[PDB]
Amino acid sequence: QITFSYISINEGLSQSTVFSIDQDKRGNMWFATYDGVNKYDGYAFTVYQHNEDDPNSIANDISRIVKTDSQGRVWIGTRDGLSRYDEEKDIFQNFFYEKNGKHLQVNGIEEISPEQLLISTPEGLIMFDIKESKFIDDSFSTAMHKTIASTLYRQGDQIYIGTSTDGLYTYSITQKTFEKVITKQIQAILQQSPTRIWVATEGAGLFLINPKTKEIKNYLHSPSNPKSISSNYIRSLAMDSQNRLWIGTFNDLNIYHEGTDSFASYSSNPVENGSLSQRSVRSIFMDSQGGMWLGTYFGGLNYYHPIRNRFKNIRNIPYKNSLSDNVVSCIVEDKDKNLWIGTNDGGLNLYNPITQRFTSYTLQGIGSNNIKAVYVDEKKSLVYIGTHAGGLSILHRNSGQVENFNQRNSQLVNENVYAILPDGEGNLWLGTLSALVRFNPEQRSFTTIEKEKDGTPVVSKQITTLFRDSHKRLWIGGEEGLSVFKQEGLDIQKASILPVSNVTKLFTNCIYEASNGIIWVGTREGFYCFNEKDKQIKRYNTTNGLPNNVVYGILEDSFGRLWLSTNRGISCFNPETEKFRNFTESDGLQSNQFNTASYCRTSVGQMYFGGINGITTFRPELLLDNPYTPPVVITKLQLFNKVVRPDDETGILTKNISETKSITLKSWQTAFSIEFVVSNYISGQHNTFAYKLEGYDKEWYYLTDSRTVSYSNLPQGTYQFLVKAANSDGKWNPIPTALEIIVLPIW
Amino acid sequence: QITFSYISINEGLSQSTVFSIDQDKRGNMWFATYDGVNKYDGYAFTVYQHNEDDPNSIANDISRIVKTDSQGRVWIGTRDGLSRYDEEKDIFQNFFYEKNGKHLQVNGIEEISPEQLLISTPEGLIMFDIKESKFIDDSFSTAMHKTIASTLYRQGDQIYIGTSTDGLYTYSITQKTFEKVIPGTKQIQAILQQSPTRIWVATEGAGLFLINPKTKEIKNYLHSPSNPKSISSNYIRSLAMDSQNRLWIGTFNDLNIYHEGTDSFASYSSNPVENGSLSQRSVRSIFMDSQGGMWLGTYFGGLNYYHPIRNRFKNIRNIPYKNSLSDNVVSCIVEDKDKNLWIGTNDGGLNLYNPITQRFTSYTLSNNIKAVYVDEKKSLVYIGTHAGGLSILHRNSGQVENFNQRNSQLVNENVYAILPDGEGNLWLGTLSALVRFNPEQRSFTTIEKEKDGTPVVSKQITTLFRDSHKRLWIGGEEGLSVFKQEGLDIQKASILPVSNVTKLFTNCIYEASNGIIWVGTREGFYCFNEKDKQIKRYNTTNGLPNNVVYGILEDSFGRLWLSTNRGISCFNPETEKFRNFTESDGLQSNQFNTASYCRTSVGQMYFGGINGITTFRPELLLDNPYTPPVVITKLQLFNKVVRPDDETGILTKNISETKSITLKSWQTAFSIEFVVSNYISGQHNTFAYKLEGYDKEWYYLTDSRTVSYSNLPQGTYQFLVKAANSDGKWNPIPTALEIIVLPI
Repeated sequence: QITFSYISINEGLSQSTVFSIDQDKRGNMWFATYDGVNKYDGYAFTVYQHNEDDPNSIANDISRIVKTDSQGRVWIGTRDGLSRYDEEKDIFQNFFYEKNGKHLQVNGIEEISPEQLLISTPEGLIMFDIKESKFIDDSFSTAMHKTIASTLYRQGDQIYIGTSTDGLYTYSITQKTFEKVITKQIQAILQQSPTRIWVATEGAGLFLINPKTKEIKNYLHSPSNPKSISSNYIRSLAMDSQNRLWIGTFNDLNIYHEGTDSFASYSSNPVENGSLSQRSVRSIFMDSQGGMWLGTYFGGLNYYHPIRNRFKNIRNIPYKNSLSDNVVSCIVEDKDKNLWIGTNDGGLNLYNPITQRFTSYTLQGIGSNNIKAVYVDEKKSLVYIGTHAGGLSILHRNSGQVENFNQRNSQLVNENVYAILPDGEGNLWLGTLSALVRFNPEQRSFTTIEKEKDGTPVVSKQITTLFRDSHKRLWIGGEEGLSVFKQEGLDIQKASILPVSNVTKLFTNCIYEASNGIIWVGTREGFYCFNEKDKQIKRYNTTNGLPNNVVYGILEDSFGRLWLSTNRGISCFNPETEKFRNFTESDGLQSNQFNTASYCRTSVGQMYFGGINGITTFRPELLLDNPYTPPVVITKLQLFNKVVRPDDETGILTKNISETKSITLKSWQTAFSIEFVVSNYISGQHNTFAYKLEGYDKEWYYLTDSRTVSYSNLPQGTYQFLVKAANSDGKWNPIPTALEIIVLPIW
Repeated sequence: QITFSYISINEGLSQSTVFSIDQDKRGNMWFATYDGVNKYDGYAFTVYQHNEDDPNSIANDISRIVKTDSQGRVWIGTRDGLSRYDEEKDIFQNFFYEKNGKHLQVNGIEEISPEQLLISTPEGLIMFDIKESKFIDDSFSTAMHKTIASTLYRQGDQIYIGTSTDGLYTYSITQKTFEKVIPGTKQIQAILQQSPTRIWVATEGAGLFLINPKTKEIKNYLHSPSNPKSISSNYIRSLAMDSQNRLWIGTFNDLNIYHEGTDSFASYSSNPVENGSLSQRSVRSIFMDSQGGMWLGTYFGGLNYYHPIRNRFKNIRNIPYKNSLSDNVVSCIVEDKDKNLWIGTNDGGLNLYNPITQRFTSYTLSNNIKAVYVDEKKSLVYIGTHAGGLSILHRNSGQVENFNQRNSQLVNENVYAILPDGEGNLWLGTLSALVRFNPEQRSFTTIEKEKDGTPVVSKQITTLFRDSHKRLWIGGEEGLSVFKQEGLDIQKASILPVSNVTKLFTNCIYEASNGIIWVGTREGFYCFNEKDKQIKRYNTTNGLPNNVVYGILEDSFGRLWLSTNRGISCFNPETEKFRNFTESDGLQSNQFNTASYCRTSVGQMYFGGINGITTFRPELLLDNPYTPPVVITKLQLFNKVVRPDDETGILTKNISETKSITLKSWQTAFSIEFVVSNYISGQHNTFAYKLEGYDKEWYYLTDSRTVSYSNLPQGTYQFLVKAANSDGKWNPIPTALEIIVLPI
């Protein structure tokens, strides 16, 4: 159930290789790449590169490791040494360790104490005393000092030290002992519990140690077994927020499953959307929200969060067993809990949701590939298929053979069958584009219905939809409107049970009878309910909160809420409060554009809605909203359209705007602008900002497409610029970020 | 040479089906969809939809035609009739035609005269009097009036009229003669005149017809399953000429472009695995904009967009299960003496591109190729890999020799560079040493000392280069050295002055045609003039887009082309002008790759990166010549949008049409949004603006399009704004809005 969004070169990442990931106290992500150190806030990258002129720039562009210490300070190991990010002045301090006239590279950083770091270089281990900004190389024992460490990892009073050739070691921070814990290079170390430490090796697979018993288990690759790890070359490990171990290999991501003692694989396939961007996973990190970030070598970052996977999409996968075409029409569940899915170009798909197996039925053979209706005759093991420009096909499910009926080999008046409903007497009603037709399977005959029982002509309208209500009445809908009929034997007879209303003439897409007996009709001009008790009708459209007036399908969840598909996503409607909660493509839907007849609710409550880009599925009742509402950070101040920097000529900032509580503007400093941001990775860039310059603005104002506000020629006084943010599920951070602005008088 | 950009739901298009495309005099594109009329200005969509509460809203969301007339007024045909976009009041007027109780649909619109439209409905042809705002159904001949038109196309005095069953008619506006042009039956979907002796007619099932109405003779092009150079389908929905006199043909299953001479059709198809292919099989509409940009509207895939200038850079990438580069992460590219390209990759092995057959073929072999050298005499390709040693591909047999630490004398199995020594052997640049490989003896000799006895320190080697004086240049992580060869011995040539560039991490070396040597590093690049022993350094502070310079090629004009981590730069060493290009201009990516550059002997350039190879001839590159005027799209006051004839009293006409506004004393805080509609450059434009009479100077914007002003002094001002295209060309005539700020 695991799919990824992508953050890489096109989104602003400096270079495609991410060696190491961490996060600071403001929620920014930090990415150590092979060309610059990247700071990322969910909207924009700040790339830190070396400049021979600026000694305050990062020492080298080749970064190897980023580490946040326990006080939220960000440290970088580069080719040239150790760098501290100065969040106050938004620059770097660079520190250098010379041995034999060369500056050593810093491959690792761990916290010995709050003001002491453990540093690893290619030529040994040393210490950085932070209070003094100095390297100390004589503090550890000879054996420890000389150790070439490939990875470093702290748990409590211990720091585990992986070597390249000499196995695993532990240093007690308190006791200062250095002892071998238990030949191939140790790439990553993780403690999951006090009875389980995980060790990832360069070619010897994944090890699990119990440091209490001192007993070990090794998991190696087996090609004969598809639930073993993907490779013995394992580079990174991280726990997620649901107690699952994520294993980054040279070839695939592996997630360890506790129950079976087995492994799930996840692979890079360029053609498969939401798959890993690249097969080789170099870095894995869990952010403060529980989002997982997987760094590859040539494919940037891949992001995952379970909340972002509450809507699951089923789509074509070229050259794999998958949905045959992404433009989907009807979806009908059979008695075996399989799904029969119509497509516009791909034929009929049979889908086993447990197995994930697809089968298709297509032309040359069902006689068209553009499917509009499906009815499953369960007694006779037949599937009846209605197509556009093709007619009626009968799939015999045992043999696989298909009977085709059209205008050239049968008495069927119109080959455009959009609806199929059994009539109750052993026959089927076909909704065609020019008539209602009875198909008798015993006689293989087609009969067009021209008269009612009383001889009232049925005017040749186009039938898009047929529906059978609990009272056994036939609802015939199309573009020309809606009409309801009673059946007297093989005749039909108008049932005058609707009032006189304009809703009878509306373009009609779908009809649905709710559990409480209410009938709901989807149209191009919103949707409406009809209660037969009082014959009252109430219509709802975009002015009532529906996101778009084209309603293709209506399904009902277990709370009696209606779920509606439209040209702008899916809406959840509560008929009792008459409130809407709307979702869009940015929330995970297949597209904003959904499609005709493309809706199904399984016997068990799973909901399926199809569109132009495949099918979205979810369980309405299990849906969760993003609970995270992080603070807004102010990211940029400008005076007269020039960026304002700490300690520059304006005299306005002595710190980065992000760390600033108050700015004072002199009389001539009259026009300025403020850029802000929120770092909510579950929501991405779909947050809503509210702002108000208290003392000037008369009310709050909203922003969704921009993150910048400009003011000009404010009168003298103190103002407080305030800004909050709502996540993509409309939940507000209730506590605003504030920046005081003192506008000085002339005198 | 044809690929598309996409404009659909994700970009703001209301619904995926575009029936009809047009453009107004402001440069906005218009699109009739199956749910809303759509106006698009290059940066944002305005969607116009039906509101039963607003009678100034469009009459129906189901729209079918959009037509801009001779005076730039936009008309819409919808399910409920004819609508006019009122550009002055930013609203719609809706008009209706009743027959037998139903309101009739408008399927076609055409201009008879500046105030008279030809309207086509399912039940016949009628006229719309623009002056009177009224339909006139009694002014055509019966024959014309009762005709069911499927398409309408004006050329000069004539309005051609395709029918559903009865062929192509022609109506003369002066004569008022309606007569059959040529005496199929299948419906005529589109008409198009290429010359006065060439009318093209698309049909629903009878294929494509070419008529010569002066000789009254026809030719029928049909679909042949055997011949792929025949027309792609017999169901043709849309026709349009581009600016290079080519006919574009929209069918049910593909785009076809007629090739005049060869009398045949190149097909372009929808392939989800292929970057830049048509978004969807069925092309329903085609329209050329005033720039020559071609817009293709599909049924389920929105719009596809093409302009030759947006294909000035060609991208060679892997296509699954079609013949192509086998892997997108590319390393070195090398031309051989038969003009083939050998292309190393990270995972996909060694690719051979044979520009004679235009085919790729690939060879498997640790897999990551860092160096390639071709010995034409013996038909061998020598391959150096990270981790895998030296391999030899024997071309005659397909057999591959491998030399590594287990089966050979090779010290270091990391071979990053290969170059002949001039004596029959190869130099190998490896991560620890310079090694000589002797193919006859299959021996590897580490070179650890000079003829002097002086140690050769050179380590972590990335690149070997032979200059025109036959000297060997050795570059790597630790720096750069130069050596003179004396038989089998090497000897240091102290020709470089005392400089920190000696110790730079070095990527490439190239000797320009004028003999100056150019070196690419990780701290920019530099040149070396040996005459003067002078070195000049350049980096980002001088205009270089990024400091990692992977490779340097030279065009016919002596300009250098540099590949980096942020695109490619054209650098003129005479003036020191950098001209930079990025992914947004069509490049494979901003990130290019090590060793991965090659200029063919005919002048073609190739640069490789993480997403394929970008190729182009500098000499045939063209810049965007179009610099449209900026249009002012939105005036806001206290963050509420002002509209024509509202409570504020500021605007009687759309802000787009307004030459002057007047602000009263309490109306003190307002903002101005603008746009430029330059479809070649997309959203990569630069705005310059100045409120003349208030602003200290001109200000520039590249990521926003709005300016705010507040508490301006009593007075009269001119807000001026102009725009530059992606390629830096400015419109010199700014757009002006007068603002009069009243006193208290």
